[PDB]
Amino acid sequence: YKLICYYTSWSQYREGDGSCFPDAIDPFLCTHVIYSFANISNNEIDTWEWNDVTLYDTLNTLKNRNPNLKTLLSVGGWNYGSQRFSKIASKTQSRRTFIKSVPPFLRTHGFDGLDLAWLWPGWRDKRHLTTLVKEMKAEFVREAQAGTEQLLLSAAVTAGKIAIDRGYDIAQISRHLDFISLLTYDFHGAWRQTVGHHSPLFRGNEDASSRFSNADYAVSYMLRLGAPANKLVMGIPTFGRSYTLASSKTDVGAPISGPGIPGRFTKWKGILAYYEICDFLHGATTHRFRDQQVPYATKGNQWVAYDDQESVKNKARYLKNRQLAGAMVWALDLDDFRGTFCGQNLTFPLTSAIKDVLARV
Ligand SMILES: *[C@@H]1O[C@H](CO)[C@@H](O[C@@H]2O[C@H](CO)[C@@H](O[C@H]3O[C@H](CO[C@H]4O[C@H](CO)[C@@H](O)[C@H](O)[C@@H]4O)[C@@H](O)[C@H](O[C@H]4O[C@H](CO)[C@@H](O)[C@H](O)[C@@H]4O)[C@@H]3O)[C@H](O)[C@H]2NC(C)=O)[C@H](O)[C@H]1NC(C)=O
Repeated sequence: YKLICYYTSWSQYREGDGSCFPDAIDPFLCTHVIYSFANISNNEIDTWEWNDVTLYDTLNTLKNRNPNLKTLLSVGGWNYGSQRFSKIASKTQSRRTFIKSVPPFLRTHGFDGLDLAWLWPGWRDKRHLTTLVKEMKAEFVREAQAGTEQLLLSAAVTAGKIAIDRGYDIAQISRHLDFISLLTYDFHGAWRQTVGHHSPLFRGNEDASSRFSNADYAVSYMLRLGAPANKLVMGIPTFGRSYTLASSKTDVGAPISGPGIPGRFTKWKGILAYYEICDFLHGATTHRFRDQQVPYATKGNQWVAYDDQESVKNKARYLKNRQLAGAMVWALDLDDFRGTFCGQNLTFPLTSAIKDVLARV
């Protein structure tokens, strides 16, 4: 059972206790930790932040304490243009230059593999992603002839049905990747002028135009498209999404005015860390969608959709019974990593809760 965990660069800037460094990570917690995000420059992989070299270094020391722990570097991200990626992939003289630069960069900084986070390929891009993945794995295989352990190659693949069909040749790229992580936590957002959950586990016989909007369907679809179970990994969020209510309506369907106010530490409209959520929960109204099996809370004119220990453990049994490769967690820095905000004295409450399910029968 794999446990892929993401650590984000920009989390170091958060003030006070918000501050997170590779330091805070417990070496036995996950199986793979992925540094997010690298940058591309002069058609070559390159760092992003100024002090990345230092952080790459800090993160890869964890391996001193745990030899079986593998790390990967992710290229892409949202704040990276899909356009830019699209440009390097369609012109063979740019693609090859990009591909050739990776083994060397990873080896230098002590990474065990590369994670492709192209968000998102357009209908014109599908053919070029397959090529990138194909040639990139070919290069990794050729490099192993030098007597070193073959690099891993993974991909972050979005979970909305329409998104998938547009730009991913699932059957094709699955034979080349080592694992695929399904972003099963972006099923709703402020862009829909109503209140709703972004990571429901099941459909819930309530509404029926978006039956493709839940983890369960996404997983089944991917399996039908040809991805082997032993390579699929399900995404579990550690954050929640917030919304400013536009009325006094709190139930399903309720009207929205826009995203929620920023968190004291994460400072971002519409997002909240689990540890910020734990604070918000005090004097908040406790609610839970029984059909879909995820919780939401509301206080004043704020409405928050999030995941707690019970829902996360529930998602974990699901991937187990369906026999998937494992779980992916976005992101370690949004969990209560110090273990002092969510009552119980436990660091990484959410991620450990997952591990507990994955670690038993
Ligand atoms: C991730 O990598 C990205 C890709 O490199 C980084 O993007 C860089 O962004 C900067 C600022 O946003 C851009 O800025 C430069 O603006 C002009 C743009 O013209 C150029 O880019 C062409 C791309 O190939 C080159 O062919 C040209 O030579 C030219 O550089 C630059 O020219 C400016 O500076 C330089 O200009 C001349 C070049 O002859 C020199 O004489 C100067 O002394 C100076 O060196 C700016 O640097 C840039 O487009 C862009 N990409 C590149 C190739 O660097 C991005 O910053 C990074 N992300 C983060 C946040 O780290």
